[PDB]
Amino acid sequence: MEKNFVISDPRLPDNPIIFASDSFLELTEYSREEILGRNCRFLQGPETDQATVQKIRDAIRDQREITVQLINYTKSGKKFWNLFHLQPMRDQKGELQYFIGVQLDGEFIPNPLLGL
Ligand SMILES: Cc1cc2nc3c(=O)[nH]c(=O)nc-3n(C[C@H](O)[C@H](O)[C@H](O)COP(=O)(O)O)c2cc1C
Repeated sequence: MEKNFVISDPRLPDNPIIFASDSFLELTEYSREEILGRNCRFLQGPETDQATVQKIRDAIRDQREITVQLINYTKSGKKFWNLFHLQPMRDQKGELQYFIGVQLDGEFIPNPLLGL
């Protein structure tokens, strides 16, 4: 199955990417060496809704799952809608270990309705 996802380590500064799937690199047009060690906010750009970004920030803080749809950008500046799902991962002791983020490319929710 095709699967776009990245894994970050929130126990390192600014929650860097430590793994990115091959399909994620295909979707975003970045190479792995460009991405490792970066926060995934590099996919955002001028048309990204800051109110939606704030929902993600809150979800990270509370370590809760969240799904939002937002505009992201490829390396070449192509805009794509991203139905983005964030999932905390905990170790056996219940301590946060990783976050996984999964991206689905498509305008699933029409933008006029998303605007509401
Ligand atoms: C594992 C993971 C994957 C993420 N994937 C995306 C993504 O695909 N697109 C996106 O716009 N933001 C993504 N983010 C969110 C940004 O990295 C960042 O958390 C968000 O912009 C809010 O934090 P900031 O206000 O410090 O930028 C992801 C975050 C994590 C932890």
